[PDB]
Amino acid sequence: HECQCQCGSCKNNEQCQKSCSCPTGCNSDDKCPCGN
Ligand SMILES: [Cu+]
Ligand SMILES: [Cu+]
Ligand SMILES: [Cu+]
Ligand SMILES: [Cu+]
Ligand SMILES: [Cu+]
Ligand SMILES: [Cu+]
Ligand SMILES: [Cu+]
Ligand SMILES: [Cu+]
Repeated sequence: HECQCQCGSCKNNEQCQKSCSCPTGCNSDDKCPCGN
């Protein structure tokens, strides 16, 4: 999905901007699954 994360790993990360698997509201790296 379109990426609307505010975590450090994803915010302005071009790799997952249009291919993000995170839960909505994924705002913390500690619980971020992106690219798992
Ligand atoms: Cu995302
Ligand atoms: Cu991401
Ligand atoms: Cu993330
Ligand atoms: Cu992302
Ligand atoms: Cu993601
Ligand atoms: Cu994310
Ligand atoms: Cu996130
Ligand atoms: Cu995430």
